[PDB]
Amino acid sequence: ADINHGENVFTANCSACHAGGNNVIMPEKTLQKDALSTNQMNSVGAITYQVTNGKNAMPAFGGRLSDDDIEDVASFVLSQSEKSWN
Ligand code: HEM
Repeated sequence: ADINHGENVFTANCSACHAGGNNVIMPEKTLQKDALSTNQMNSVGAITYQVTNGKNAMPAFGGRLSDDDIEDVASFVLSQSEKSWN
């Protein structure tokens, strides 16, 4: 995956709700390892699915982003999670 491009996809599409790895609408559902794991979201496959299809109050991005875009942003999320979004 292209993590640098994933970072840019994140700025363009995700930072509004998830800047710093937090979650503006559902604060407990962060992009940190503990919350991801609790929610069966600590994987590229789980993140790609949720980004593509949406979940609850998170909108879907399948029509907006290419498959490569989504793979890249999911990989970026996991990379940041590993560094606690520091
Ligand atoms: C940008 C494309 C984007 C990404 C990437 C993304 C990721 C993401 C993950 C990995 C989760 C799971 C977190 C967990 O701890 O379980 C998650 C969850 C929610 N998000 Fe998100 N998200 C992106 C975009 C956006 C945007 C622009 C918003 C705000 C409008 C948003 C909001 C939410 C909400 C709400 C959740 C929780 C859903 C639920 O389980 O009820 N996301 N996101």
